[PDB]
Formats: sequence, C-alpha cells, structure tokens
Amino acid sequence: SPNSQYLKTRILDIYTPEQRAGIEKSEDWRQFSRRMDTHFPKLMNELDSVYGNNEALLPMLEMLLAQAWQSYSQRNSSLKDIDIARENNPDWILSNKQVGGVCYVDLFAGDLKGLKDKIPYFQELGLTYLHLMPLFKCPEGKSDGGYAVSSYRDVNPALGTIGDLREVIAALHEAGISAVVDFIFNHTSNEHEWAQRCAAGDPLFDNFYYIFPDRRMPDQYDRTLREIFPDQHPGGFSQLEDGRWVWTTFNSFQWDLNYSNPWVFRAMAGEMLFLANLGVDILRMDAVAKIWKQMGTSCENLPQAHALIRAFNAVMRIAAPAVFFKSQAIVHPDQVVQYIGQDECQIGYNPLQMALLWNTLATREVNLLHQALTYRHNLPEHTAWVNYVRSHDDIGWTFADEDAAYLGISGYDHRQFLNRFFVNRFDGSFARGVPFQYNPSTGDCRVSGTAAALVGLAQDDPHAVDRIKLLYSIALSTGGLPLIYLGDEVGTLNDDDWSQDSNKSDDSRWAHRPRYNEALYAQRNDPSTAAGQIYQDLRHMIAVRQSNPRFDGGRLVTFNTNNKHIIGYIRNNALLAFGNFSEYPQTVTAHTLQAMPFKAHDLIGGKTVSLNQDLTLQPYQVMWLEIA
Ligand SMILES: OC[C@H]1O[C@@](CO)(O[C@H]2O[C@H](CO)[C@@H](O)[C@H](O)[C@H]2O)[C@@H](O)[C@@H]1O
Ligand SMILES: OC[C@H]1O[C@@](CO)(O[C@H]2O[C@H](CO)[C@@H](O)[C@H](O)[C@H]2O)[C@@H](O)[C@@H]1O
Ligand SMILES: [Cl-]
Repeated sequence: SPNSQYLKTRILDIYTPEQRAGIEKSEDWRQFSRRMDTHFPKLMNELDSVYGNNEALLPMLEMLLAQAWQSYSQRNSSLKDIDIARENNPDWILSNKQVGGVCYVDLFAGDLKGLKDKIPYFQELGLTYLHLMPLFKCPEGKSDGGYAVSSYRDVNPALGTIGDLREVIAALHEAGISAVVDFIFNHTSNEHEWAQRCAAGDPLFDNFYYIFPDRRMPDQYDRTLREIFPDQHPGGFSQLEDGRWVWTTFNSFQWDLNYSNPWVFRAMAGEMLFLANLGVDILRMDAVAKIWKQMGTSCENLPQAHALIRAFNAVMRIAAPAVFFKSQAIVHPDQVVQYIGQDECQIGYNPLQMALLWNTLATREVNLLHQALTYRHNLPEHTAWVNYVRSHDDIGWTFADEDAAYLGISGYDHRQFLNRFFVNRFDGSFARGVPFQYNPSTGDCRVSGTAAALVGLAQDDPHAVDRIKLLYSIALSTGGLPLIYLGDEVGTLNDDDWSQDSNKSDDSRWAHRPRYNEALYAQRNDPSTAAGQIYQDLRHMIAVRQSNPRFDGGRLVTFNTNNKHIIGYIRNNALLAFGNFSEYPQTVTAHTLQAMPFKAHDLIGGKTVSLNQDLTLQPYQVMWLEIA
C-alpha cells in the first residue's frame, strides 16, 4: 500500500549522502515533496481502481515517480514560474482575455521557423492560445494528417527539429501566447518502435497493444463497436501480414495502445513529461473515450477510461502543474461533460454547440440551440468549454436524440436533412461541403468543408460574410475558450484539388485543410474585399471580448426571445446577446423586452439601441447589448 513518503525515499536512493544534503534543502525538492503529499494520494487511488493487485503496480510507480522527479528537476525555471502561477489561478482558462487559434505548421507557415516568423500576426489578431497540429514523426505517405504517431519525442522532419519547437514555444510565451499540442494517447502508428517490438514478440512490449490470433475475439467485440472510419475497414480491427489481428479503431496503421497493462500508462506518462518540459501549456487529449476496452460494451466512455485520465492529471499536478488537459470527445452530450473536471480535463471541446450552430443556419430555427444553451452549457467550477465553429475534422451531428424528441424532432430525418443540406443535395442550399464516412449499413454520415464554403462564400452568396460573423460571435461570447480555425478569418475556401494527392484522396477532411492563401491574407487590411470584412469583423469581436469583463467566465443564462429564428442569452447579468439565424429580418417584441433598460449600447454596431419598443434585427445580425 505505497504512499508519498515511501516513494520519496525510493527516489532519493540514487543520491550519495553528499548530494542528498544539497537536494533535500533545495526548493525543487521542497516543491516536489509538497506536491507529492497533495496529489500522490489521488494518483494512487485512481490507479488502484484500474490495476488492483497487479504485481507491476508498485514497481511501475517507483519508476514513474523517479522519472517525475528527474523531469521536474530538469524543468526550465521559466516554466516553474508558470507552474506556481496556474496552481494559484486555476481559473485562467475561464478568462475573457483568452482567444485561441489552430493551424497546421506546414500548411500555414511552411515549417517551425516560419511559424515563429508568423508570431507578430498572432499578436495582431489577438491570440493568447495557439494549437499546433500533430507535429511529430509519423509514417511517410499516409499518416492520418499526423495522427498516426511514430515517435512522441521526434518532430516531423519536414517541419524542422525539436530544438526549433523549443524555440517556437519560448517565442510564443514571450509574446503572451500559450502553446497547445496533441497528446495522441489512445493509439500510435504501426511504425512506432513500441508497435514494431510488440509485434516482433519483445517481452518488454508484451501487451502494449491488442493482438489476436484469429477473428474469434474481434468478432465478439465488433458486434458492440461503432464504426469510426467505415470507408477504411469494418469494425475495430485490421489483419497483419502474418494473419494476426490488431485493434485499430481508426486507420489500419493506427494501433490502439493497451491500457490494461500498467507499463503502458508508465510509458505514456513518460512521453507526457517530455512534452511538458518543452513548455507545452495544454495537451489535447486525443480520443479520450476509447482508452478502455470491455467486451459487451461500446468500448467508449468506460469508468476506467476516466480513472486513467484522472491519473494522468495527478502526474502533471506533481511534475508539471502548468500543463492542463483539453478533452477531445465526439460522443453523446451526456458523455462529453463527464471528461470535464478539475481533476480530469480542465477544458473540453464543445461539439454540441458547434454542431448546433451549423444546424441552426440550415433550419433557421434556434430551438435545439436554445435547448443546449439552457441545460448543457454551465460547467463545474474551474472548468471551461472550448468553443469553436470549424476544426481540422469533419462535422458530426452529435445532438441528443432524446433532447430533440421534446421539440418534436426525430434524429435520423433531421440528420439526413442536415447531411443533404451541407453537401448541396437540397433545394437552394448555400453550402458547398463534401460527404465524409457515409455508412450504408447504418445511414450515419459526416460533413467536410471550410466555414467559408459551408456558408456560401465560394459562389459569392451576399449573406456569406454575415453568416461567418454570426457563427463566430456565439463561440466568442457564450462562455469558455473560443478557438479560431486559422484561415477562417480571411474566408479561406475549400481546396478543391484535395484528392489529387493520392495520399489524401480517401479522406475528404483534406478538402477543409487548405494551404495558406497568400492573396486572401494580403487583402485582410482592405475592408472592401470579403477577406477584409471577415478580418475586421472577427478582429473587432475578439478585441471587444478581451477588453470587456461582461464576457468573463463560462456561465450563461438563456433569454426567451419569443422568435423561433433568434437566439438570446445573458452574460453576467450585464450583456444581452441576440443572434438572428434567418436570411429575413426578425423581430423581438416590446412585450418580450419589458425587463430590459430602455436603451442599450450595441458593441457590434456601435449604436445605441431602444428596448422599450420592437427590436428588429437585419438578416444574420448579431447584437451585443450592455444592459448593465
Ligand atoms: O472523424 C474523426 C473521428 O475521430 C475523432 C476521435 O475523437 O477525432 C480525432 O481522432 C482521430 C484519430 O486520431 C483523428 O483522425 C482526428 O483528426 C482527431 O481529431 C472524432 O473527431 C471522430 O469521431
Ligand atoms: O466524395 C468524394 C470523395 O470523398 C471520399 C473520401 O472521404 O468519400 C466520401 O464521399 C463518398 C461519396 O460521396 C462516400 O461514400 C464516403 O463515405 C465519403 O467518405 C472519397 O472516397 C471520394 O472520392
Ligand atoms: Cl470521440
């Protein structure tokens, strides 16, 4: 039954009495020792519930915490300053000053050096937070856009070196920007040293993955598994050349790590420590839902999965307190929120709000959006949503069917409409998206396409610009950390030649992953062009959000607009937000506006607005009203 003091002397064992004296009197040790006393009990409790009486548990922990000391000992002192800051301010994530951006290093800026050169622009745009897409060594050719990781410790050589990454992170900190990076902890590539060695039968790598002699067990699992990339293969398994089968939730070249082995936790915790010491502020925990497998279940959102993530959290509290987790879970809304906790992932993607933003543009009806913002927005203390419009991924229509039923909506019919609308198979749709993973056996389908393509900008729809403005306004103002897909701010369209690369032709997500459009960025300071209007709008909303404390925190209360086309919510009893999702003008009545002040300044238009009479919003207009 190992404890804090026990492991601390196991750690201090390697030192001679001469250095032990200097170590024990040092601040580094004093801090580590305090943090062990505070957080180790949590680590022990979480791992005990997963690994029980496992023989490997004790020695795994002796090794892991020695590594943790050695990692913290080596940790840059600038980062140790950030550790203390974030320990003492858990709510930094909840500040209205936080605005995020995300890009592919190669597609946006060429390489890590070019990314560093682009930092003055992130400053111009107002970012405090930057997510760099998977930047690690991966298979040449097909790699799932870097999501098949061949090494967590090596940069993708097209991008530069680990030293460049260190340099870039340092420059981002100097510029007041947090560095955000993926921790792809559910699976590695099949080319990872661990995968190669486990498959070869190296006993040190026994049970690093899920490997089977035939179809017997994969057949048992497949009957309860959801299909993630049905285009690629059925179920959750792929066959090796020697005849065996390996768990592959995603592509065949992505092998699911086996977390029922305590050594796998150890291995991945060591890689996590390495990334922490790069100065990474937030790790996007990729596919959090899948890290525990259980026969007879969906192998999604299992209690042990939560417990393991909570264990990973404890390790950071002990050895790099500055590092927070970002949950990536595209599941039922009831399951999305369960990853979000101070002792789990402090922030999480908000795919419900995102999906419903696009839903509401299509139907023009705020019913589902209003419902979601009313019952599913508010979070526990010291946690926040990451609010977004578009990402590197396809759009899944992951609203709750039970929730929809109350508004007289049937799941499939609605999703079929949504899928047809956004892929331009519907009468007069403005959207120019392409299908992704149409599953003929179930009817499920997702949508690829850039924000600009989905709103009608490719064919110069006169409402397109306002649509982008409107969607982003909600992400920026509901409460939580808003994330811009970089390129959106100048209206970057689809790369229509995406499938000409034979390594990209089987994954339509590439359509919404275009290179930096030089011409559009050159027009960002010219308000005449679409790029300039979008840039001016988004830049204006960012500036308002970051300097106005009415936007602070993550809580909201919805406001009943009594118009099916207009969304209403209130921030801090002081900011009233109206968003019209109709291409026609829409009215909030005097009667409905009774409780409000007679006049209010609109932060979007810059006008004073009257609320003692009918308020009429132009097509797609957003108002940000100071009511207190
Ligand atoms: O359509 C992608 C599919 O995978 C998810 C799992 O959370 O997305 C993440 O995981 C994949 C494997 O690493 C990546 O391909 C993807 O880029 C990543 O965001 C879900 O978004 C979705 O169900
Ligand atoms: O559709 C063009 C292009 O997209 C891909 C890659 O994702 O397949 C998508 O579209 C197909 C039909 O439009 C669907 O059957 C499939 O499920 C979806 O992924 C390519 O295969 C296709 O060439
Ligand atoms: Cl997911």
